[PDB]
Amino acid sequence: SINNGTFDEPIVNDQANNPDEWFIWQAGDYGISGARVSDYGVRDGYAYITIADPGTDTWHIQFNQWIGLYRGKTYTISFKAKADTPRPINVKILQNHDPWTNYFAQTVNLTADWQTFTFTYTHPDDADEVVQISFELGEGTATTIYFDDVTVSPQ
Ligand SMILES: OC[C@H]1O[C@@H](O[C@@H]2[C@@H](O)[C@H](O[C@@H]3[C@@H](O)[C@H](O[C@@H]4[C@@H](O)[C@H](O[C@@H]5[C@@H](O)[C@H](O[C@@H]6[C@@H](O)[C@H](O)O[C@H](CO)[C@H]6O)O[C@H](CO)[C@H]5O)O[C@H](CO)[C@H]4O)O[C@H](CO)[C@H]3O)O[C@H](CO)[C@H]2O)[C@H](O)[C@@H](O)[C@@H]1O
Ligand SMILES: [Ca+2]
Repeated sequence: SINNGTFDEPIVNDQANNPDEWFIWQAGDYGISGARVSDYGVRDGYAYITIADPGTDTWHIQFNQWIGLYRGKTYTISFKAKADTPRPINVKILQNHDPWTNYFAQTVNLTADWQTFTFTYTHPDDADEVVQISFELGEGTATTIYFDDVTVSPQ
């Protein structure tokens, strides 16, 4: 399941050695675009991520964690989110390697007020057993985005 979904502990950000804890990937680090996060952290029980350059596609900035799920089983995906200026983000369940098949994908419009978003999800019979949750923060307005109470739980 999700580790540090309440944000009582710092964001680890070590994709190479601990991808099962929260990490950020940015396209600017890979010669793909200018996509860059200037600051991130936790305070008062929530996560914040400050975008300096959003890149040119939604996946150019990702806030992700690997998770194990059972084939054929139904889950609930839930999270709280907001942003200093109104804009969209995506939420996905996808493979953690090429070809990055998206098993679940939705877009949500954020405002300056905290709101909650909750979706049912059935893991496909032939999906990989280890996948990742991904919040895609690229393309849209450069601003600060906030998260809290992220869960992926059996129905
Ligand atoms: O070593 C060579 C190379 O390495 C670079 O470094 C590595 C870097 O690539 C890797 O980044 C991961 C990142 O890619 C991943 O983002 C994925 C994103 O790739 C994915 O893109 C999809 C496309 O895959 C899909 O394209 C295909 C299409 O073009 C083709 O014609 O048809 C196919 C159909 O059969 C179709 O699949 O196309 C869509 C466009 O609609 C793209 O969206 O999209 C998903 C989201 O859906 C996104 O997650 O994110 C990972 C983290 O989750 C990144 O890790 O990262 C490694 C280390 O982290 C690097 O090693 C260098 O930059 C280059 O210089 C080198 O040459
Ligand atoms: Ca919290």
